[PDB]
Amino acid sequence: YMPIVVAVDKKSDRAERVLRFAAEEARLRGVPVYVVHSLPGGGRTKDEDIIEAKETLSWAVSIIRKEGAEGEEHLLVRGKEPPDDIVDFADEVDAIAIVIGIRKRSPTGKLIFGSVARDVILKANKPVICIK
Amino acid sequence: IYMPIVVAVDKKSDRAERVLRFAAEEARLRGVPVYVVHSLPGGGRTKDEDIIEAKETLSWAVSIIRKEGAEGEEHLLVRGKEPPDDIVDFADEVDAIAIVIGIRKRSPTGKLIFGSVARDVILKANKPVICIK
Ligand SMILES: [Cl-]
Ligand SMILES: [Cl-]
Ligand SMILES: [Cl-]
Ligand SMILES: [Cl-]
Ligand SMILES: [Cl-]
Ligand SMILES: [Cl-]
Repeated sequence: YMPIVVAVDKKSDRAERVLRFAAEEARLRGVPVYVVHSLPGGGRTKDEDIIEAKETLSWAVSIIRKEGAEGEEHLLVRGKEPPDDIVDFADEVDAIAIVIGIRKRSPTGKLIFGSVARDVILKANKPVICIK
Repeated sequence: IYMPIVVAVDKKSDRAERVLRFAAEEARLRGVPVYVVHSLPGGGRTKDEDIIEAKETLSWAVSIIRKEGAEGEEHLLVRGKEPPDDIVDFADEVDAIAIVIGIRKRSPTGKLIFGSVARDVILKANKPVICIK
């Protein structure tokens, strides 16, 4: 099956909304959700970083299942930056779509993407679903 | 009674077709109609042929939606707004499930770009935005 890939940074109200939408897509299409979080994996990647990531993924998959979809955790430590990691993973598993959270920001004489969201949306070779 | 799928289309194009096909599939799965939108400002700068082309694009787009087995409606927006604000406000007004929009992906010089309308729709929207290449 071609999964829904959902990228989560941390546990947050936004992440929950992202996961709920991803679960709905998966339920409708009859495919599992692969929940991903990316770390580089060098000397800079600390114990607590990995702890938090594992907790986030465990929580995320529980949300997917509660919303009536099948979910799997995929921690990625592949020596890549997160956007490239997410995009490459999505291609590797032949994802139907990537689901990501975006910060809802009002304009301040300028209106900008976070570097991670920007690069996921633009570099992906799959549909990208952006949730606030 | 229903929360529609909103699809923003610029012109008749291969990209627009892919956008519409994805939107139709979302609509078929959810059992909701597709509202196809195109935005113009509507002052003296907006010429008659601009409006004609936009109406033709919407008519074409709805035919694609129906061919893909979904219910579609045309919604031309001439409301004195910039396209991104217009699309985002429309989606809120109709309580859309999601906005589906096309992304330009590459510039003539191979730069990774959204396209100015899609970029601002993605950032400004309150609704989920589905980005199709
Ligand atoms: Cl998030
Ligand atoms: Cl279901
Ligand atoms: Cl388009
Ligand atoms: Cl129809
Ligand atoms: Cl851009
Ligand atoms: Cl553009």
